[PDB]
Parts: sequence; structure tokens; C-alpha cells
Amino acid sequence: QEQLQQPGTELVKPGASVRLSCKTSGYTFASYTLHWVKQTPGQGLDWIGAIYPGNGDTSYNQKFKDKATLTADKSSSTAYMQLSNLTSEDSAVYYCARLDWYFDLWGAGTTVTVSAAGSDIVLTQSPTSLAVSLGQRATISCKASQSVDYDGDSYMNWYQQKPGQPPRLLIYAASNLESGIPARFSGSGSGTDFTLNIHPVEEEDAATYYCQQNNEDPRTFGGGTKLEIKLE
Ligand SMILES: [Cl-]
Ligand SMILES: [Cl-]
Ligand SMILES: [Cl-]
Ligand SMILES: [Cl-]
Ligand SMILES: [Cl-]
Ligand SMILES: [Cl-]
Ligand code: NA
Ligand code: NA
Repeated sequence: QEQLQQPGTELVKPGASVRLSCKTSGYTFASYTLHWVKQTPGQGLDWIGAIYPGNGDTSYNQKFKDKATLTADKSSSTAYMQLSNLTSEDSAVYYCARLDWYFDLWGAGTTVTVSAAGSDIVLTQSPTSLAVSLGQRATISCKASQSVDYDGDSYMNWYQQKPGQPPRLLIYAASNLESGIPARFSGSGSGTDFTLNIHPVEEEDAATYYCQQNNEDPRTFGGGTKLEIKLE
């Protein structure tokens, strides 16, 4: 099967550099763009940049242009991201992924822990945490600072990350369930306003949910909503 394999942890000093690896298998490495994404508790997910492995071409979010360097090694089907001049603000989890919905694939992420004891579109999620009883409804809003529609399609997806598991696509283009996603999930919305609904909620639905837009560069994500089960 198709896999993106990333090391679990890197424990690193301020001021050093670290190289993160993403070993791919199961498909032709050279033919699909790979993207790197930073996750933190307060800021949700941040798109770092992308590489086309076939030729090594790269694109970077302006905010990461000095911090990250993406490379690819066709001989080992492995992509790498170097993070330079590490600071405490680099502590985070970093994922490699195929982000276009039709090819959705995520690595499990590398935690980078920097340790020393001593006009982008903004997406706002509401609420940012909620507890819902088994059998009841969860409803989560995502609102964009500008329209994410083109030609009557909404270039917005929802992602789910269950505890201990990689993120995965949940709904694409506002209202379409990804293959294998249960019927109790539904998405609505257009323009700047989108809503995820889950009913009836089951235990397996405890997760962090993120919206994402890909109408304009850079791709951006909401800060995440953590759904837990309200024990009765
Ligand atoms: Cl290849
Ligand atoms: Cl660039
Ligand atoms: Cl809120
Ligand atoms: Cl439109
Ligand atoms: Cl269901
Ligand atoms: Cl948010
Ligand atoms: Na390969
Ligand atoms: Na609100």
C-alpha cells in the first residue's frame, strides 16, 4: 500500500539544524508533489511548502522560506526537510503529505523538540473544543476571511485526526464524504462560511478536526477543534 514513513521524534538543541525524512513507498515517488505541514496546539496546521520529486522544483510559504529547505532523493524514494537555526518556536509536529484531496496521504509526523533547560486567507473554527454525549450532535463552524469558491465549487476540505493516528481527509470540496467515511458525517457551506455536522456521535469520532482552504496560495488551515465524548 502507499505509505509515507517518518521518524517519531527528534530531540535537538537551539541553534542547530535538523533533517527530517519522509520515506515513500507503494507509488511512483517522482510523479506526485509532496507537501510539508507544521502542527502546534495554538496555531493548528501551517503549510510549509511543497516539492515535485521528479525534478526537485519547490514552492515555499513566505513565512518559512528561510527556515525550511526541501529536497528529494529519487534513488531512495525519500523526501527531506531541513529546519535551520532551531528556536523554541520550531518545537512542533511536522507531517509530510499528498494534500490534493484525490490523492490524500499523510505521514504520521515527526515531533521536533527544541530543548534547552537554561492577505493570506484566515480560517477561524468555532468552537475550538467541545464535549458531546454519545448519540448527540456535534456542529463545528469554519469561516474564511475571503471566499474560497471558484466556478461554483468550494476549495475547502475538512481533515480528522483521531488520537495517536495521522490526519486524514474527511470531507472534500465542502460537502463530499471521502471514501470510507461514515454517513453520520456531513458538511455544508459556500463562499466564506462552512459547517461540519456529526450525528449521532460515536466514541470513534473523538478527534481533532481541521478545515483547510486551497483556493489561493498559500494553502491555510483552521486552528482545529478537539471533540471529546461527554461521559454520562
Ligand atoms: Cl520514482
Ligand atoms: Cl517559493
Ligand atoms: Cl469559539
Ligand atoms: Cl463561484
Ligand atoms: Cl454512520
Ligand atoms: Cl481557529
Ligand atoms: Na519508490
Ligand atoms: Na463562535
